[PDB]
Amino acid sequence: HMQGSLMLDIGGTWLTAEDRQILRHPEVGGLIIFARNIEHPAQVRELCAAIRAIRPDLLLAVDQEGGRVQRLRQGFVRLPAMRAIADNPNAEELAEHCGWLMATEVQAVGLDLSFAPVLDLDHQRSAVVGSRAFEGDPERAALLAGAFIRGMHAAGMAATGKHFPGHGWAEHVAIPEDARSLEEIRRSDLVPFARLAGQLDALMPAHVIYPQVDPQPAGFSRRWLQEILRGELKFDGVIFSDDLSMAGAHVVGDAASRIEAALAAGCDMGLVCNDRASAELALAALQRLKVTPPSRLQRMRGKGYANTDYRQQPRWLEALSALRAAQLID
Ligand SMILES: CC(=O)N[C@@H]1[C@@H](O)[C@H](O)[C@@H](CO)O[C@H]1O
Repeated sequence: HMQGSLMLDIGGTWLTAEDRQILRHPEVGGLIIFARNIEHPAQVRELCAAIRAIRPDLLLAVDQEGGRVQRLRQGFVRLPAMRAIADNPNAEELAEHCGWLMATEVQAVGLDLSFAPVLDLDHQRSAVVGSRAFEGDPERAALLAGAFIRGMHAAGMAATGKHFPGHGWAEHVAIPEDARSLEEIRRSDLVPFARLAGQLDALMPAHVIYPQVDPQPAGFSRRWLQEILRGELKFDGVIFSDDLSMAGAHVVGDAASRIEAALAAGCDMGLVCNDRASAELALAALQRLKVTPPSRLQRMRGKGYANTDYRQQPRWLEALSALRAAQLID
């Protein structure tokens, strides 16, 4: 008897026979979509509606930030990279309009959540963060990200920060490492997570090892999650996990043990993406563990609804005009 949940994905654009069957299990708590699942706004809207007909309580998420990481394209406005938002005097509200406009549009197609914003610091070396972050100096990036979260919450969408405790300095031979003292990490990459700890609804851990703190990745470290995230930072939200079926991950064992290690470390929901066979393995482990969904998991449901006329409300006009006034909307 413990707590935990599973977030998986599908293959095509509509639900297959086994997709409907595997979704009916209560241990499955979420579903995340990628480019292979998206075609049109009216299509992804019906895709969510098809899922709610099966599980009205399921969590539907997607990777929708600004810049190169935007899965919703064919019918959606192209949002600029969050680094481009910083280079403006009115950048605080400019990021606030960006969070509101991103959440309202992805909620208009039936989705609950977007894994945004990135809280990583744009130092020189990490390439996977790059333009996805705001700036390199810490305290300003946390100010701009907090404004981005204000816009998301204004649209009724919960925000999830990525990637705890920091992916900006961690540079396929092994999983990247960040060999810096905890006192040195807290002075740099950790403070954006500290400032926004009480504001964020959820967090995703980085697939990074910090040797002077814990010998494991953050997504499995009881010390990173239970000792300093919940105790020191006083984060009372949802702890997602890294991709437990990550391509090229250096975690020996099957998905059944990867999800058990994450739940024991403090994670509430486990992600298995682009690997169906691993989703059944982790589902089978959660069933034999007899887990129930954590009470925090419902705070992630999007307070918006699938709306065809979301372009009618006034703020959509003011936000759209304010963003292209700074040359951000194409
Ligand atoms: C380091 C990185 O890019 N992390 C991504 C995260 O942004 C995304 O939300 C998640 C689910 O697709 O998968 C992770 O691997």
